[PDB]
Amino acid sequence: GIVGNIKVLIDMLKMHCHKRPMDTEEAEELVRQWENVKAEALGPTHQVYSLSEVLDESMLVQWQTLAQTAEAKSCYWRFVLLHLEVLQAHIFEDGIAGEAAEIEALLEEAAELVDESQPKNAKYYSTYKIRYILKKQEDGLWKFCQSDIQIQK
Amino acid sequence: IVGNIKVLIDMLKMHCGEHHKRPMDTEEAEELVRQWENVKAEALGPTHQVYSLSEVLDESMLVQWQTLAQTAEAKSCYWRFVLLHLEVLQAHIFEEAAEIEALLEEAAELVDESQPKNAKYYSTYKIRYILKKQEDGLWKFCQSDIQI
Repeated sequence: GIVGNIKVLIDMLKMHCHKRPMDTEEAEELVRQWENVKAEALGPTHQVYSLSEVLDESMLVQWQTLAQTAEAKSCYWRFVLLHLEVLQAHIFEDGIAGEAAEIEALLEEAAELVDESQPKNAKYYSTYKIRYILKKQEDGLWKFCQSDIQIQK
Repeated sequence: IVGNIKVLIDMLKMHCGEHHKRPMDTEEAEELVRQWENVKAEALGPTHQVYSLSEVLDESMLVQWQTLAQTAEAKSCYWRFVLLHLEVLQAHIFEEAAEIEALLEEAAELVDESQPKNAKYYSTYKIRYILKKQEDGLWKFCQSDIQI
């Protein structure tokens, strides 16, 4: 049960180094903030801490591990989010205490794994449909807790 | 100006504006262009490795690219650059000088963190580079022109 596109990034690093509707603008800006934080954590500055600001539970653990692994191998990613479209966003009640959210989004992204010791870097370009589960935390803001890529082209 | 620097200048303003022929080896030309692409991505990136440009660039290319990178760092904005495709189409030497004609496809995101949404750039284009070999032996890119 590996979240997002973490398996693609691992393989690249190894080979080459109740229900309410949520406002679509708010879901869009949550996804954009996660994309920026993920670019910073895996980028040349290795902002590993920042993931705890937007991620929780499995998302945080797995992305944290991947970021630390990339920093350990002295390789980094350059990420470009070319297209984002939120297709659905909903909030629902989560058991006793908290609220949960689901965001279904279409993403187009390009990535370069930067290995300074080789002239050519590995690159990927991908269009994919992904579903995010978020949780409203003790304070006010949401955090991404799980993600599954459902479609890849 | 030299190749596609004006697109990046306009991007920085639109989104941070508030603030004796021989043939050359195709592998060597490809690796030169890849090294320049990486240096340009790091110089315009979040670490702003502006110095590194003088190691791969000279003359007009160096002056203009340095100005753009320093302006971007001054405005606390940066680019995330992905080189999606590089194809060297020709490479030639003239004795001390070289010309490399290449097709490049690249994507970039202009990041200004006082704003949630980043600016995007995507381009596939054909470019010609004029380089000069220095005393140290190594080539440096000195000028560039966009074709077609």
